[PDB]
Amino acid sequence: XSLEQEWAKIECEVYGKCPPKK
Repeated sequence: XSLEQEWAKIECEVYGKCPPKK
């Protein structure tokens, strides 16, 4: 892994940062 994966999951837990997904 979990390189990106536990932090991907932080951005997508919307504060409006991941390429848009929830």
